[PDB]
Order: sequence, then C-alpha cells, then structure tokens
Amino acid sequence: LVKCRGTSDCGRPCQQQTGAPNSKCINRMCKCYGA
Repeated sequence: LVKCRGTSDCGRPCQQQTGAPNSKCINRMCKCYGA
C-alpha cells in the first residue's frame, strides 16, 4: 500500500478518528481530513 490509491480505502482507517469528511491523497502518500 504505497501508491496513493486513496479513493476510499484510506478513508476507512482514518474515518475511525475523524468523520465522513475524511479523505486526501498526495503523490507522496495518503491523507485524511485536510479540507
């Protein structure tokens, strides 16, 4: 798991912490709650 692909997967692990509006992706890596 090292190629962004943050189309919804990263959103699951991170959602546990944050809520629904938790998703963000950058070449370097996946991210969440950044808006």
